[PDB]
Amino acid sequence: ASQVRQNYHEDCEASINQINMELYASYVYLSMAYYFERDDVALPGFAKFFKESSDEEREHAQTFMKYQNKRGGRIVLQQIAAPSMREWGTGLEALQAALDLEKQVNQSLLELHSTASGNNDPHLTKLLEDEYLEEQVDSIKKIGDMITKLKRAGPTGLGEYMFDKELN
Amino acid sequence: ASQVRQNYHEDCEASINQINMELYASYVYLSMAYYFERDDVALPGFAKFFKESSDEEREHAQTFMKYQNKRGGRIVLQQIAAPSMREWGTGLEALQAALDLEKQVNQSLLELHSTASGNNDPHLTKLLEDEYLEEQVDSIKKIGDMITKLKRAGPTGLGEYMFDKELN
Amino acid sequence: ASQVRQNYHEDCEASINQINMELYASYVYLSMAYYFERDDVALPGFAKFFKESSDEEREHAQTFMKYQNKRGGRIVLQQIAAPSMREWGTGLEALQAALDLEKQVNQSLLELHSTASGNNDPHLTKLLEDEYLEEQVDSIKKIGDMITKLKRAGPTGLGEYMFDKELN
Amino acid sequence: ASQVRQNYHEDCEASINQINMELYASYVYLSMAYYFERDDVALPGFAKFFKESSDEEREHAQTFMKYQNKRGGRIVLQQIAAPSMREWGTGLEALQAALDLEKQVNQSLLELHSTASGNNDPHLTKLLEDEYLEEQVDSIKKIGDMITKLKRAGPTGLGEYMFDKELN
Ligand SMILES: [Fe+3]
Ligand SMILES: [Fe+3]
Ligand SMILES: [Fe+3]
Ligand SMILES: [Fe+3]
Ligand SMILES: [Hg+2]
Ligand SMILES: [Hg+2]
Ligand SMILES: [Hg+2]
Ligand SMILES: [Hg+2]
Repeated sequence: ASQVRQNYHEDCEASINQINMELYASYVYLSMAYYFERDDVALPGFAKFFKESSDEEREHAQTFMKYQNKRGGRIVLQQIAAPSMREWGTGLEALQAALDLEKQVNQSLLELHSTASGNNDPHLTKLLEDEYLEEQVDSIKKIGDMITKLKRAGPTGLGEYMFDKELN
Repeated sequence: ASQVRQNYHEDCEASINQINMELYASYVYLSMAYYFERDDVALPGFAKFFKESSDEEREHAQTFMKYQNKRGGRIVLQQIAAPSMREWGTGLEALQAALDLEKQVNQSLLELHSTASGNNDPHLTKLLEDEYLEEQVDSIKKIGDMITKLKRAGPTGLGEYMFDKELN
Repeated sequence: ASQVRQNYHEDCEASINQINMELYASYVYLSMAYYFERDDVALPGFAKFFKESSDEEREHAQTFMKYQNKRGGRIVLQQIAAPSMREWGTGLEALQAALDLEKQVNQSLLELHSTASGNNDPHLTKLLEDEYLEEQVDSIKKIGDMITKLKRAGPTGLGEYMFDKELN
Repeated sequence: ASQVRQNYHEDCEASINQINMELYASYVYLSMAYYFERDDVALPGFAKFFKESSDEEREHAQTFMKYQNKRGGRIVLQQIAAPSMREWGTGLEALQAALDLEKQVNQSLLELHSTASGNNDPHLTKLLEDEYLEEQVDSIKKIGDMITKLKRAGPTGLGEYMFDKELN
């Protein structure tokens, strides 16, 4: 094993290899970002919001890869599936898909925390609490807020046009 | 009595112990402020306005406590009643309740001015005029304007969204 | 349930609504602060120390309210009970009551942490460790030191006068 | 009468000619200020405190002289009586005499306010409330505080020496 490896169970190492999910989350949001720059969609505020979301998921994946190396695990990269859905529809329908996605990632993150806790890895539980679970709750609450605000503004038409601008 | 007490009636001293009313009004606005940060409400402009209102009612109570000590009275702190509701409805409904609350505090402040006048305490009538009654009238006028503007913008829907931005 | 709620058990949500206990603590220390500005007490250093304590305790409560909303729980505000006393005695007696109130809050916060651990909510255990338990131990240690310093300086008379200046 | 006098009653004009009382209080504090600079007293903080008090009482008299002229009345100066004592005792005893004199002046001001109210002179009641009664209550609270602090420090000996310093 690695000269650095210590108290790092093979179950966590393989669970970390979550990297693929973060990269998938990054790619969903990249799809969303450029869907909204379409000449027949033209929602630059949503575009910028999802471009940033895509960058952050990719960084989240890179922190996990860096963590793999710190502990002596070995990174195994797999293919990144494309989103099954290309036409995200309205801004509200994209936000509802992002909420669900943000929410599947956080379940995965909470499952990896339970694995880490069961195998008495406090370095891993600390990482997850400080670098991931905190960000995930903020992101989910934010998107919820955005959904509520867009339904108030009027999920389609003028309210969608005005909500996009406060988002730019 | 206190070595500093002079021309200070025990009825005014009891009426000042108004301190409880200000703290309650501060507690109503704190309730409103965080209600507007719910993920299913998300009115960040209403939230801020009522966060500022809550701080500045609490400062009102502290100026009364300091006054109590200045004149040689003794501060008796009572329980702060829970705010009359959990949920405050629309932003319009919350402005209406704040208007009702502001006029109730004004009426209490005017009654304390009458007691102070009746017992020939010009230092108290000065306090109430310069530090409370002026700002109460200004506050009541502000909230009334805001109610008129929000009814104009359309008390619900896009108008509430756009009026909230104004207020942020 | 809220669109954002996940892994948020109803017992933790009820226990968070700790908010009331924070607000009560804020109200005890506000009572202390203005007691020490009485013309027959005049301890401006103690007064400043407890004004600041009262601000901090109200901020802790607001962070619990902001937290209740992040997780999708609902804030249920409560009456704030009067401080058990009008008058707090010597500066030492006020410090001793504060130490005891700080330990009572710490026990409550430890109990909330237990229930959060038992229901496998690491986002909430992180909140409690990073935002409350650390500060709580530092505050208790601080008041311990002060009690020791004030007994050394001579809890009454000139020593209390000199200790108070060091606190201003 | 003057080209300016309007709603100015003769008994208020004679009550303002308070000028003499302010000048006497100024002279008392001038006596205290230099008493505390005697080589066998040597209390520079008390000395500075009373120097400033004497300056401020003189300004109060001057504002009344200006006020007399503003209203069309005529200033009649009278003999300024000597302070009743050459020597003021301990620091505590000087503060007690000053408290007594602050309350005698305050009472005189309150009687002039009643006179002004009975003759429906709101210009003069505003003068009194804003330029004298407010500063008078603050002065009395301050001196009250100082007396309690000095008794706490230990009205004589080391405590008197330390308290004078915090006053410097
Ligand atoms: Fe992520
Ligand atoms: Fe107020
Ligand atoms: Fe706290
Ligand atoms: Fe004066
Ligand atoms: Hg593991
Ligand atoms: Hg009264
Ligand atoms: Hg729980
Ligand atoms: Hg008069």
